Amino acid sequence: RHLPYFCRGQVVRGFGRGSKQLGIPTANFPEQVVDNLPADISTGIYYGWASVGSGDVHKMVVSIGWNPYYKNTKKSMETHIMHTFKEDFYGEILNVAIVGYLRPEKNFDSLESLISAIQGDIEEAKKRLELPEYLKIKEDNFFQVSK
Ligand SMILES: Cc1cc2nc3c(=O)[nH]c(=O)nc-3n(C[C@H](O)[C@H](O)[C@H](O)CO)c2cc1C
Ligand SMILES: Nc1ncnc2c1ncn2[C@@H]1O[C@H](COP(=O)(O)OP(=O)(O)O)[C@@H](O)[C@H]1O
Ligand SMILES: [Mg+2]
Repeated sequence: RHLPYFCRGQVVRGFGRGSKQLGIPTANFPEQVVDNLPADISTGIYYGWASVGSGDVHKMVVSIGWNPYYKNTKKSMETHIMHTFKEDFYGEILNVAIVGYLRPEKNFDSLESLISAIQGDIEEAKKRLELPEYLKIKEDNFFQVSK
């Protein structure tokens, strides 16, 4: 319904152990950004395009989940960009276009299944983003203003 969804936010640290440990870093935004997501952007795994500051636009996946830790009933969002960065980018602005949905969140019985699933999401996202309908969003003025 509300795809593509465009948003921008400062990259901020998260809690627990960071998914850098898995070789799959996931960037967070301030809760203000997540809170302004339309209700119809259900939890689950999405894909799209991202850039950092005035950088180039790269493929990405986003996980939207429920936040256990805040009162009311808040969501969480984290983005893994399919690009090798040479340094962290905490405090920079991450620009995202969420363009498609992959699947609901799932319960996994092991880290082995979870990691395999995440890697599979990343591979499927790379393929879907080649479709001309999604490939063009890479060139949206949304991103062209950020350079
Ligand atoms: C693309 C992607 C898909 C994910 N899918 C799930 C999932 O289906 N179930 C889950 O419990 N966690 C999922 N996660 C959460 C992942 O376990 C999380 O990144 C770290 O555990 C904490 O940042 C996913 C993360 C990413 C980046
Ligand atoms: N490909 C990438 N995608 C997302 N973040 C990246 C990427 N490469 C480097 N990073 C850095 O990794 C950080 C996320 O690492 P992570 O271990 O998930 O910790 P946290 O969620 O606590 O910030 C981002 O804020 C960013 O600085
Ligand atoms: Mg993270």
